[PDB]
Amino acid sequence: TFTLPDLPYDYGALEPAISGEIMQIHHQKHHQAYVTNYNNALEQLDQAVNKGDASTVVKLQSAIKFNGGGHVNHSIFWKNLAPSSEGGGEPPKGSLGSAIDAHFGSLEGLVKKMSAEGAAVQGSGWVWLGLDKELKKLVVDTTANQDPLVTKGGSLVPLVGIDVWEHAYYLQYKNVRPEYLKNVWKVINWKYASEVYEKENN
Amino acid sequence: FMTFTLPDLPYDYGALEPAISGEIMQIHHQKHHQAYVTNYNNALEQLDQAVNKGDASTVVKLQSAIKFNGGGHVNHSIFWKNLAPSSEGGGEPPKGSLGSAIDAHFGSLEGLVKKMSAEGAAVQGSGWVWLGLDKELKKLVVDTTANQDPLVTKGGSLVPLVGIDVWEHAYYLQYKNVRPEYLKNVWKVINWKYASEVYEKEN
Amino acid sequence: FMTFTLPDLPYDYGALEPAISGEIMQIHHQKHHQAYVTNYNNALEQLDQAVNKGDASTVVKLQSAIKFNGGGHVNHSIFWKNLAPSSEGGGEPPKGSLGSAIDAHFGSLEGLVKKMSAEGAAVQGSGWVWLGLDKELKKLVVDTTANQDPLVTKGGSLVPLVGIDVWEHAYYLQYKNVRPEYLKNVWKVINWKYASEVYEKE
Amino acid sequence: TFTLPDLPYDYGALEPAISGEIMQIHHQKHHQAYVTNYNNALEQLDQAVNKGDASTVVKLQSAIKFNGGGHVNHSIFWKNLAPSSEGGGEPPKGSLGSAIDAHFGSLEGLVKKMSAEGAAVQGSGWVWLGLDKELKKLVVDTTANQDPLVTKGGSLVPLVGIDVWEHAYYLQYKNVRPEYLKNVWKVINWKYASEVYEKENN
Ligand SMILES: [Mn+2]
Ligand SMILES: [Mn+2]
Ligand SMILES: [Mn+2]
Ligand SMILES: [Mn+2]
Repeated sequence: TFTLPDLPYDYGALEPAISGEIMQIHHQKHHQAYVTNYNNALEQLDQAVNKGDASTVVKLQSAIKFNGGGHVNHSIFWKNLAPSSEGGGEPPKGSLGSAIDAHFGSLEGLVKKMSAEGAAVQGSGWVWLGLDKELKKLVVDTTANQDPLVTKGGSLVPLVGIDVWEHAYYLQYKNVRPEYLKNVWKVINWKYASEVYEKENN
Repeated sequence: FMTFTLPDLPYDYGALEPAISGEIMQIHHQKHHQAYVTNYNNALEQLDQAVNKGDASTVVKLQSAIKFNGGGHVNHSIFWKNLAPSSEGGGEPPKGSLGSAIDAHFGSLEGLVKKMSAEGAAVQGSGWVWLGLDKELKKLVVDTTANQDPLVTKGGSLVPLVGIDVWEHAYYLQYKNVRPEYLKNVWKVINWKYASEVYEKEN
Repeated sequence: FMTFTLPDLPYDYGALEPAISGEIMQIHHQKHHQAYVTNYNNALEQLDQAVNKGDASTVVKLQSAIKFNGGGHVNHSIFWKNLAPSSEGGGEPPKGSLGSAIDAHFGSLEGLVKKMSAEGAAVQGSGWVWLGLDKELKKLVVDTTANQDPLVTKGGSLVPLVGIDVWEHAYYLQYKNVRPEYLKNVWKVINWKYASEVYEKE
Repeated sequence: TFTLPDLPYDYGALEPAISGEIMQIHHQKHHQAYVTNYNNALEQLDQAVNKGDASTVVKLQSAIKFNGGGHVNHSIFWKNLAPSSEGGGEPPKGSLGSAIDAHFGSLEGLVKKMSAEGAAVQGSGWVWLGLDKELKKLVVDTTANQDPLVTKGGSLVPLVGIDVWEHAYYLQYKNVRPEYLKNVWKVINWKYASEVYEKENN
């Protein structure tokens, strides 16, 4: 079974970019539920898999992907954020900084691309910076709902995720998702992104 | 072609309280629906252009924006009409043929309510739960759609009778993460008179 | 966990002629269904490993292959059983309660046949058309699924009674592009006896 | 309205890679149907758009995308194929050849990648070599059913498509889609791809 991980900073530490009220609900309620529902779906899967019940194994895939994906994505999300005073918003250095310049022209090129993609997500979803381990390239992509980046390709590793579910910004920014996407860059932990990039693992 | 406009609500913004806050009604109408309306108009202008120029690729590329914003407009226009203040019939059970049909298909009104609540609660991400009429069989269905897909994308002979918006902007300011509490209270302001009338004429 | 095997057909490869050629039954069974079974078994081995190692990302990455090959196995196992040679009851109308429910829900057996045929003809790409039982409401439904998604992915309380495969490999060698002709003839060998039993037993 | 385009070679000219029988049905029946139904859907679309019928405009989106996409994808397909004796299968020269080496290591790299993606398509679809006009990069991607590559990104332009619908190989290769995908490369028209790349239009 899985447990809700602690945040590496206080709930209020990403303000003003993200309010403490959102961080608290987002962590303790939304992420907590994915964890608990993933644990439950896993218990059922284990039974079905052991019993040779193919139909129930397939039936369980919706719940497994959604809550397991939910757990994966938010565990990553919390780690690719950091307070402005602790490195949040500081541009990536080294190879990732370079690779980003090579693939997107500049950090602002990437920020614009990911901001555009995030604003255009229909309904609930995520925008990602990823590393394609196969082709050795950085990619930008979105996933729907709680689908994790690896569902877009087995060789992809997420470096940065930005949650564009309404629960990620609505208490603070209401309908204005572009303002949320404008500000979130202030607390993006590019150090985290760099380490994942350097190791090719989260 | 025709441009579309934001329809007026049939009641004041605060009229659905306490079930749905006036703050939610106002933003939902003036910001979310309006954006679907305006982005639908813009998509139509490009579509009209692409169709006239014989640009098949752009016609098809535009289907995403057309379905999302056209869908958004359809769905919210219905949503506003299938809500009503409690003092004007909101939350009063359906009478006549729809009431009969509901008892026939779902056992009872509460059976239907249980079903739609369960379905709405289980919607992953953004979407809608619907009570619909299949015009072919003259039968009732409950179904969900993702994002702003309207019920007609699940079958061309379907007519939506009642929609419940389960996008987070439909409830988050008031109920936060607790969608089931929203789904518990939304039934107080469901306009079953609208659903009955739609059922009766089948559109 | 359990391994799965290709089930035997309840009749000879050629027994469904003229509606479905033996060449199709053979390749469809020995090659297509067999691949789903084997790829389902391989995905389960990786799933079991991932689940045991606490690897959420791999469990979720594997859901595509699990649903596709697991669904493929489920769907084809049902499909073989809801066909029968005309001389063994294939094409004979449902009796008992199902016949009644069909009359109640669709007007007549032909109302139903027209509906499933229209739905099958209209399937974009690969998929299935179903007569299903909603166990909660004790009601009949007609629905389609894409690729190898089983009916149970449309609602956990659904039980498939009759499936018609409208993947091109179910008909192409015999009917080529004319899927409606396939859908005209397949009704000669629909095993409504299986459907009744399932209906009666849920 | 649209009309069925002539092929740039005889039905049998792509043998042995693709049989003349497939080419003939694929062109005259499958593509013809997409053209005719697109024409019908556009007429209905035109009425609904003129009448201000939002609900019907959206209902027609499924038919517009499938049949419109079908016309687009197959119109391209015919042009990015050519007889081996007339330039089919000759590696791309000039900028596209360079770009392929830059992005995929080698033409064989690209071929392996696209073949792998094609084999893994679940149900009906396409594998594409595309040009991202925004990022100025080559990409490989798949689409489902008749979705054209532009539904994956508004700035994408397809250079090469390979149809992996079963009707594209089944009469000849039956279930062995990997053998179809192995041979199709002998008749890929890389000169067409180059022209598109050089001008950024089909
Ligand atoms: Mn979230
Ligand atoms: Mn809404
Ligand atoms: Mn099959
Ligand atoms: Mn084709």
